[PDB]
Amino acid sequence: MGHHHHHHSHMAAAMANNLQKGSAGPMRLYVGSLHFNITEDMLRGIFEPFGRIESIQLMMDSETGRSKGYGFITFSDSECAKKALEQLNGFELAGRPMKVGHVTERTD
Repeated sequence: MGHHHHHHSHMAAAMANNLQKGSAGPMRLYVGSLHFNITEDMLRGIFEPFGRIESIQLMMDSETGRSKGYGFITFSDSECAKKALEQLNGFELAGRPMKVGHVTERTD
């Protein structure tokens, strides 16, 4: 009935509470550069120098058993994940730029 759902407000609406009741802990990154040959271990080996990865979820064509090109990597430390994003976004690994975004920007 009630319970307002609205995130079309670009920022500010999320961080509104002066004490911040939740969030700020773990963080999940969106990495897109996996041209059918970049594995979980390769990504992790590049990202762990920053901190540590809890789980790596890659998007792959279960239809034929191949990598679609993008995956979500979950870090325990937000700041570390943000740092990995901030340095690796644009990095050429396999002769191709590394697209790393913080998942949500314009959801609603």
